[PDB]
Amino acid sequence: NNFIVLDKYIKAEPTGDSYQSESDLERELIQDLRNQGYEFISVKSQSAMLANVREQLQNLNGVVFNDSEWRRFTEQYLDNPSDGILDKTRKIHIDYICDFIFDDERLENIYLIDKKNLMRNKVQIIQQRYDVTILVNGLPLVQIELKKRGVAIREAFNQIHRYSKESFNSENSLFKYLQLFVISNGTDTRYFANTTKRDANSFDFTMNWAKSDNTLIKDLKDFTATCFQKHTLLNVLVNYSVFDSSQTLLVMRPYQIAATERILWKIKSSFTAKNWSKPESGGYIWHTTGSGKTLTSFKAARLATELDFIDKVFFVVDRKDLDYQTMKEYQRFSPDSVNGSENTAGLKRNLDKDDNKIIVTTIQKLNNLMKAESDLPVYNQQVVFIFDECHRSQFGEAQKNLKKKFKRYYQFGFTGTPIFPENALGSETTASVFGRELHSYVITDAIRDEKVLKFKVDYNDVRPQFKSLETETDEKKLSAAENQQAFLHPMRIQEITQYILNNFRQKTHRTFPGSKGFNAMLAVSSVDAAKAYYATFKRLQEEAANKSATYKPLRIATIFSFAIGEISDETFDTSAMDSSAKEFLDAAIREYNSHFKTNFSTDSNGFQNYYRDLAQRVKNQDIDLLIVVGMFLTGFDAPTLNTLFVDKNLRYHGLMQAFSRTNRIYDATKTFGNIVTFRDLERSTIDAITLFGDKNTKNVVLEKSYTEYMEGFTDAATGEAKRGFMTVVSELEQRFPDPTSIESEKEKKDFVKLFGEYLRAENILQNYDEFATLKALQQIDLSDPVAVEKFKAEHYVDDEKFAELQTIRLPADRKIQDYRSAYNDIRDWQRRWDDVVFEVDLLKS
Ligand SMILES: Nc1ncnc2c1ncn2[C@@H]1O[C@H](COP(=O)(O)OP(=O)(O)OP(=O)(O)O)[C@@H](O)[C@H]1O
Ligand SMILES: [Mg+2]
Repeated sequence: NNFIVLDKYIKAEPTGDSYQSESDLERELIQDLRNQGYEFISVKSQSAMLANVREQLQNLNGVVFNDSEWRRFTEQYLDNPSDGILDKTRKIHIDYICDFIFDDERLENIYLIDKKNLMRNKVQIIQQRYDVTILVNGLPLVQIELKKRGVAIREAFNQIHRYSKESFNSENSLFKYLQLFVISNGTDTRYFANTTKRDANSFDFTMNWAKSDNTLIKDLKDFTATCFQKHTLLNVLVNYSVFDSSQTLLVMRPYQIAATERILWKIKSSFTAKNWSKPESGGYIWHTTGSGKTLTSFKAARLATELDFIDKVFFVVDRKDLDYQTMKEYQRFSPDSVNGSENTAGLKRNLDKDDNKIIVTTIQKLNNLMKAESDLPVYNQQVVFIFDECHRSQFGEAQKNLKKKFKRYYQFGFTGTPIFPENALGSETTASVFGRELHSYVITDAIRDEKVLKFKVDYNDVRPQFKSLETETDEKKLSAAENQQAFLHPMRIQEITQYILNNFRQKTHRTFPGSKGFNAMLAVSSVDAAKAYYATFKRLQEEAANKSATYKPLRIATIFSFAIGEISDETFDTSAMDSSAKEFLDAAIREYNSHFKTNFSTDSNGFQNYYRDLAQRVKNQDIDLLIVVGMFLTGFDAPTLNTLFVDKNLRYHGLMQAFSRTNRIYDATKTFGNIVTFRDLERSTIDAITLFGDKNTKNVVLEKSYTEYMEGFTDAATGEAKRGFMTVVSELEQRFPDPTSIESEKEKKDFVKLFGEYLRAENILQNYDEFATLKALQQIDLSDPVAVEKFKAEHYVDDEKFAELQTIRLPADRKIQDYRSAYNDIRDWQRRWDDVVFEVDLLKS
């Protein structure tokens, strides 16, 4: 099998020589790479480098340039001056073959890399800031930054990589070819992709290499022995990196790679055994929701097409999970054939295509196809299925005619929430359908690796009158409760909507003006609910428009089309909807059109276009709040969406998938996803988490209490003590009255450590309603208690709670700015102590 993500790996042993300075780490890095087959050469210039490339490409392609021809190949294809990192990257991954016309007029195909036979490519290393650069056919595709042992790797990542887009001179030109960065202090080694567009991911996207059980490989020697094994490295560079329709480069994380290669080997081995068309031919990957199932599964599909014996590879997704970006991606492969309709024509067309393998479609369309068409030639062909998270509504019938009509097949599935006998619900189980579990990356592991955010979950109890309904467990009483007499009661909706309007900005980190921040979804129970909330938001927002011309409204959109508490599949056919809803939808689409200057109508085509454009605008924050029923709750990917407002009954897999809309990692600003619920989901939340996990999993997944973060607590998984906000406040007032107290070195560093804690803690506490109330109390009184009474009604606080809140002592507003200016004055001096990490992202706001 030759897997590059190891099942077992025996930890290496230190040479006893000094491992402290960058010189040490570099010495042994070069030594190790050299032992693993990387030739150390000396390149002191862009010219020496170019000459080396000439040798390697000539060697590789079996050809010889003259100086003229070579100058031309350099100026046009290889080192073209107009090209940036993006262009170089497209040349590495998409078009690596230059069709070159020699001076004698013949055509040769000049390869940058041999992707069929990987080990033919020449790998070698040069050195420098301490850096070791890994050259593939002379081209610098990898770079290793080395810092000393006591250096905080995050600050070192802050340093370059966000400090900013450092120019590219004429002599460093070839280094625009860099695909992959690896940074290490020897204790910890993290790798990550080179950013093309001028965006530049945060530290949260960096990752340690790992084994198939997802246990980390942290230290440079072991990282080297594994990731930098030439076979491993080249595979990461060539096969397990992705360059997509957004022109963004992504390196796959270890778990994604392991799952993928295990799928591929499963296909190969089952084929040579003639073991096709059985559950033992395929498998399922259990990758926790939001860990990249879609990236990975489609990458596996594209890779499974590279098997000589496979005629067709189906990549099928649930039309429910389609969004603007993912549709854009699939357009390049199966044009106009991936959407929310039932039509099979596009599928039939892609199916008959000379020189093609990949067939991207929806489980709906696949189902309809296999229903209606029994004579297809693809049926007797050698076929692979990759099912990305379409396990339910149309899946049963789909599987039925699958096993019926497909004679030679290997079928696989990805899910974050598997089907177990417990939650079976009429559907065959995941294990039953796909057979063995080939790999897993489970939520606790994902949280541990910080590749998925945790949740903060609270039932908002402001509503004594409606609380009986909001806590109701019986299934039949909830169905009956949809009406203006109970759940859709005007006062309930008014009060809730008022809450969302009041606390939107606080939740989304939009509070501080001159800060970008996040946005939200509201997920509701029914079409009428959506209709009511959209109605009520518009009214309440036009009311406060009169109260003030300093009132800045939120942009609100909605989308719904004709539907336990599981999530119902909505059709994309808006002809099914009753006249009331279609009237309301049309109106909102008209408002939407006039606002965004779009032309969308409500016929299925116009609605589909509405769906696409909506997704893009919610993703980029042109929409502040998306009110929804069953849409964009399962596969929608929006790293800037941090808060989900919930008036709905969500259970089990539906629960997780809905909440997981906020689970995407972004930077130190977005600490966890915010879930705010106007029905009580506590027991359902815990049920759901425990379903995929154990009794303890909920302690990892759910964020801690307000009191804990104020007074401190002890993290169970780490074992570490996380000091509370008031102990930080206390220690700031005590140890650093300031600015006089700044002075000596140690008293500076200690202040940076402490104020780091401060900024993190306060940022975390923004999301707590208690803390919002506490901070809002800091303006208020002296004279007219019109605001004092206004403060009580808005934050739902009585005279009892109000009494002690006076006593809680926070630092003066001026003192926070003294602290902040001091923090900057230190960090800047530092740019002109290895232990420390400044919070730049938290600072910037
Ligand atoms: N290796 C990677 N490097 C950088 N970013 C990644 C990587 N893998 C995934 N992501 C990002 O994480 C986000 C979520 O990925 P994706 O939607 O593919 O996950 P998912 O498991 O399908 O989520 P869901 O369970 O909600 O459908 C995407 O924006 C994706 O770009
Ligand atoms: Mg997905």
